[PDB]
Amino acid sequence: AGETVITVVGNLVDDPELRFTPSGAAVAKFRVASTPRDGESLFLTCSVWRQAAENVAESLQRGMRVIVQGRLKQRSTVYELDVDEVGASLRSATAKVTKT
Amino acid sequence: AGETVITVVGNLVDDPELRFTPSGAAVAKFRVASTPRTFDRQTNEWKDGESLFLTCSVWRQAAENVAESLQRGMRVIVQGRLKQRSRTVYELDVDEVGASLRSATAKVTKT
Amino acid sequence: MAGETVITVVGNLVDDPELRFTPSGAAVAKFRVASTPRTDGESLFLTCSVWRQAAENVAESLQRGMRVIVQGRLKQRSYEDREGVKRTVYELDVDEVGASLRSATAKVTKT
Amino acid sequence: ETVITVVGNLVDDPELRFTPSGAAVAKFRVASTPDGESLFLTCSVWRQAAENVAESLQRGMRVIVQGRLKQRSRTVYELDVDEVGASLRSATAKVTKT
Repeated sequence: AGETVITVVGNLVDDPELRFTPSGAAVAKFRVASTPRDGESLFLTCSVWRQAAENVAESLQRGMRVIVQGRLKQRSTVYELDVDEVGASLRSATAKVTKT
Repeated sequence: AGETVITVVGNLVDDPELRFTPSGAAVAKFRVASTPRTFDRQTNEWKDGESLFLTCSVWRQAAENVAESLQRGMRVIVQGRLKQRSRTVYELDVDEVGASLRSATAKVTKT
Repeated sequence: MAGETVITVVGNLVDDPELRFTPSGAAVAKFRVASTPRTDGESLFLTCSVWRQAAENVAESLQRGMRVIVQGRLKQRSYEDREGVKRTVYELDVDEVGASLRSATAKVTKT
Repeated sequence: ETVITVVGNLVDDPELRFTPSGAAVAKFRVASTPDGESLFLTCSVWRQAAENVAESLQRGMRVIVQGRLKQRSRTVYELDVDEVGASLRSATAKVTKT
């Protein structure tokens, strides 16, 4: 790959923003705050694609705890996470899950 | 501390089984099947490889939240410590488990 | 190319790497890694295989007892053998292997 | 809290310094190229490894590093290294203990 795959756990800093590509593919962006314990927080901008993007826009909001795995990138400088998988954390919440 | 931390993504093979220790700490166990896939260029199709199975255990509040939220067949993402134990075999000591939103939505409720 | 379980393991070689070749003549080196948590705890043992140039570099550079860091893909193979014995092996398909500098130095020569 | 693995080449020779207590600490910058844009991370390793690094590694060399991803100050992302290895992808190594 040359890709840097990582996992991050934290809380959304903001509600997800849903956009679309020219082909009509959904893309949702949101910032995650990961806090080591409180030490200084790691903030990462995440983007989620396709169906997951819509499930995220609908299901998630500021303050919710997530676990995300994706590919770490740097843009020209901001560091970003291209998310491959996103889950609503069950650490301190329950979920009623509905298959799309 | 020299622990081997890994992230696994897949479907629950069975309903989580919830038990308690003598001190009263909740513990939920369940098996995750993670299926790799490769694109077959000649047939123009994604073909599935052999599934990776791991027995997971989650502790305390998370354990009860799992017993309440997850069922057989649901997709999850888990991060935790890879262990093998007594013959030896593998097990994941879960530090964090999430219900995947890849192809589902969720109503989330704190605590 | 999808749904793979990528992991990093750190530990010592249990044995000298075993160098073999595929029918096409590609090198492949197998070695088992022993990862021991300090929390000494029970060690995690994982069979690794590395390919091509790295495999040769490994056979040449590493031996039993040396400390490595490896990143690769965790796979499961389950089968019934010619004698009716049902078995399963887990294996780390290595993408990157490094000689650890935690308690060693190294003279590094590019191939 | 956020442990990651990164693979790449040293942008520069490692810089060895010491703290008031005499603890060694080595800093180097890794470039990880997916060619697309490169991910650049400043790495620091402590103690014996810091010294082994200063003696073993130089700019251009390929490494694999595992450690804790941190952010500071605008801001920059740093890797607090728990483990660093000289990659054998396109190199051989003569390895010596301690």
